[PDB]
Amino acid sequence: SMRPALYFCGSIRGGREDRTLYERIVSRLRRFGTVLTEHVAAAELGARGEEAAGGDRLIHEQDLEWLQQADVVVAEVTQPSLGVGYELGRAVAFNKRILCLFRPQSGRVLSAMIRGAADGSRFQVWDYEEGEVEALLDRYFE
Amino acid sequence: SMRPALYFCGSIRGGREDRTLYERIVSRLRRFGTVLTEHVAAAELGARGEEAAGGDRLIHEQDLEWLQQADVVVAEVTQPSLGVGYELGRAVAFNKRILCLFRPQSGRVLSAMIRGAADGSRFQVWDYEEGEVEALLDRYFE
Ligand SMILES: Nc1ncnc2c(CN3C[C@H](COP(=O)(O)O)[C@@H](O)C3)c[nH]c12
Ligand SMILES: Nc1ncnc2c(CN3C[C@H](COP(=O)(O)O)[C@@H](O)C3)c[nH]c12
Repeated sequence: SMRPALYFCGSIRGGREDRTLYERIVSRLRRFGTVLTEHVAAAELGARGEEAAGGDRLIHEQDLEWLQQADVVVAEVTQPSLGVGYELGRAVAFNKRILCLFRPQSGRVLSAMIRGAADGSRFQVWDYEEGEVEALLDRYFE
Repeated sequence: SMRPALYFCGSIRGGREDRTLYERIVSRLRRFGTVLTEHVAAAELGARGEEAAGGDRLIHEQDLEWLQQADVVVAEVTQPSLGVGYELGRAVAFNKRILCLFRPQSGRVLSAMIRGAADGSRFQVWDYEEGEVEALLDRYFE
């Protein structure tokens, strides 16, 4: 590809509390590649609306196509989410380069299944504070 | 094996709101096989305590051994959880028999990545109300 393919994960039906931060992360990711999930992140129809359209199977299948295309999977894992975890599980089995970003100031303890999936190279989990997200992404993609 | 191996998924670090229901589900699952995750579900040390022991990598690796042994993976997916989603993602890639149980009375809309993973046979997602969980499990394992 002429540009790296990037897949961004962040809670949607798990809760939209961090939606604005995800947009900030995706904006910085665009400096480093094409973000395949960019335009379906907002879920403008609402969860009930998407369910009512009967589109969840297409959401699963299309997102799994993008996940396999991805050169890097980037996940913000502060807000617990079934879909984010599922994307990470599929991505590990696809042997993907994976970066998870977690905010300790949330007061949560991150899932042991995500923290313990890390090997410090191909699956990396970084703690961070919100103000330094651009600097960390620059470091990861340099 | 002389008994089926069962792997039960339910939120822990995502939140313990449904812990009592999980115990009820696991008690009924014991009628149908060995529940490999039974005795580590309570997390008595606490999330901070387990993290402080440095045990998250062992939690990941040991649970992945049980997940591959499992004849059936049963997940209660009402409470959003990274670990539950991750277990389901790994289980799909292992081509596991999977049953997810979701309570619409939660007022949540279930993750499209879980609802849309279903194919109605090997990956099944059932809506239910809490009082009928034993009857549904009897039906699934009959
Ligand atoms: N408009 C939309 N509606 C539902 N799902 C998606 C997705 C797929 N994944 C879900 C995951 C959060 O998972 P969850 O929804 O369980 O919190 C995110 O990383 C992206 C993209 N756009 C979507
Ligand atoms: N004592 C313990 N501490 C941490 N993890 C585990 C597990 C492994 N999975 C995690 C998943 C919830 O995931 P999450 O913690 O992200 O909500 C559950 O289905 C079981 C068993 N015992 C544990």
